[PDB]
Amino acid sequence: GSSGSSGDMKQLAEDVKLQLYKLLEIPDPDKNWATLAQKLGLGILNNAFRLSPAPSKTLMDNYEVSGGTVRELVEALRQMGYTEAIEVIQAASSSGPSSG
Repeated sequence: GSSGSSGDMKQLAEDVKLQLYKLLEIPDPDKNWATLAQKLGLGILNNAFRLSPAPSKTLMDNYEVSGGTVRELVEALRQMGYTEAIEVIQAASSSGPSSG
C-alpha cells in the first residue's frame, strides 16, 4: 500500500531533457516520442502532442506536470530500445557504474 506521487524529474537538468527531444524526434517504430508516451503513461494525450510543433517537447512538458519520474523514463527507454536516451539521464543521475 502506501500512496506515492511526487516525481523526481525536478532534479533533471534542462540540458539533460533537451537531448531527450533530439532522440525521440527520430520517426522510428521503436524510437519515436509517441512510442515513449505509451511506455510512460501518456497514450491518451498522444493526439495532443501530435498537433503541437514538437511532440517530443510537449511530452516531457506534460509528463513533468503530472509528476514525472526518472525510474519510469529510464525503464521506458529500455523497454523500447534506447541507448543514448538512457546515458543522458544516468550521466546526470549519478557517476558510479556508468558515466558519459
